[PDB]
Amino acid sequence: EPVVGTGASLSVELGPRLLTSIYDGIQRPLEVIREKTGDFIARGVTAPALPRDKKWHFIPKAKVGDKVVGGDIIGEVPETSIIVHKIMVPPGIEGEIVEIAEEGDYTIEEVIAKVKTPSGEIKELKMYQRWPVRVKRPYKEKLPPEVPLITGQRVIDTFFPQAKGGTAAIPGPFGSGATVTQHQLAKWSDAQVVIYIGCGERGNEMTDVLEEFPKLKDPKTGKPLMERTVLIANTSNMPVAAREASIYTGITIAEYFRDMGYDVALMADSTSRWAEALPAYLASKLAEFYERAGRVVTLGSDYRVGSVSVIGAVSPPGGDFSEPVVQNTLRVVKVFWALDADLARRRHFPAINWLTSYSLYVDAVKDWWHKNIDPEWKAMRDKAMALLQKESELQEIVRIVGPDALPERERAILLVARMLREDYLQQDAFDEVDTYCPPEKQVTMMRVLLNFYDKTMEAINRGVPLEEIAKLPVREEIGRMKFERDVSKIRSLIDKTNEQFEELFKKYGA
Repeated sequence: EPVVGTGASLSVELGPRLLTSIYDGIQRPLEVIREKTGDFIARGVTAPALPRDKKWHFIPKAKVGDKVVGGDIIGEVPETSIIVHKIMVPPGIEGEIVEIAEEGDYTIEEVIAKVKTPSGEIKELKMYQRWPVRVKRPYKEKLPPEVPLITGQRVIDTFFPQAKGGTAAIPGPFGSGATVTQHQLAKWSDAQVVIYIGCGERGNEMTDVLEEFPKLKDPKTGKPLMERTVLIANTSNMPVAAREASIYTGITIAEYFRDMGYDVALMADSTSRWAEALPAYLASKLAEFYERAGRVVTLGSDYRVGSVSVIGAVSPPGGDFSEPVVQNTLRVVKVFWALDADLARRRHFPAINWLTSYSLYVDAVKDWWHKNIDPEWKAMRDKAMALLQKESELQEIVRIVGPDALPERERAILLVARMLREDYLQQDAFDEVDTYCPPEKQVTMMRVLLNFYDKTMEAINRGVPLEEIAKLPVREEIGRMKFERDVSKIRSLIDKTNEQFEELFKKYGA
């Protein structure tokens, strides 16, 4: 069907079987064909988004007589072994449930409920709904950033945190082999659902994502990661129009999962100039995309919260990073994790530059850390950063005049900053233990390091040579603590540090 005014009604279907699916930017299944854009309209007569032949187990949640509003949960469909699909009343629909399907098996075109609206109108409800991708799904309230998206990656969670509902950028493309943060984020972030727009896809980078993603295991469950993932593919052969539409299709599907009460992570990939469809107005529209991120009290009769957190890849034409697409993206995002080729070459992993990255969410999430994890989280983070800033200043100077004239105190700062970089920032994504670092382990590791700092400065303030501190036996254990899964063992290193230093205080006197 046609449509008057701007918008040829570009829409997406939302309901069972979104998970495990692979689509183009216009929600047609894997390896499907061509459409074209404009300030107006677009075409398409090809393939269906959700299979109409699949039988789903529907469990009714509401009953005849219940009053309902848009967003209310009227049933449950176990969609994969990981995710229960929540069947919701579409937005704009409210009234009395006059008819609802018994528990059993149904295809998505079967009417599973009917609602009588205030005026008497009878509306038929199915397991899916449709929504225009260019219209933000509505919600009751957008909440201020408050709760961290816990990534389990120390540098991110500690120094450059993402809020649930927040917006982050990282240098792209995702399919890049020089780093693995992009993948760590997808599997470890405490979002239940991942919407992934593999869009830096060109050459073998397409078929890389095709044959490996059904094999990737969700480490939280042992089950396949695809079972909580919707994949959306932008290839170089695809119509530039479907590739422009791709992120709206993505974000709309994400919003749909947040509406159920899930936290969702939208990961957007990019090669150079991912668009050509539709002045500075472009910058203003990318802005509108990012503004659709958020944690919200959702529609429904029950108080209910879900979120979409956005992580966008940023890869500029020349890779100098003063190009428009990077200026525009970095203007609206609240977090930037600066992947740094020089860090990577030195095999400092993850290769996140801790001087040029930033998060504007630190104060927003500090209270959740303080109340749930550690009362000193923010103070500790600021202290370790101050150490890292100092380190950088000292290295600059030492590049000019050399290290021979350094006082013990400055060498001590370099010693402890080095321990910070090696024992805390660096993290081993390939290790069965250090691949994820629980909040509780992060703070305890930090306490160990900062206590080591306090004791180093105190000890040199008492004329203990630094050389004696650099070789304190506990240092080796502090270096290995990221590999320890038992946090109480890590914690014990504080007392162990204290007494070793005591043996040092006695071996020197006064």
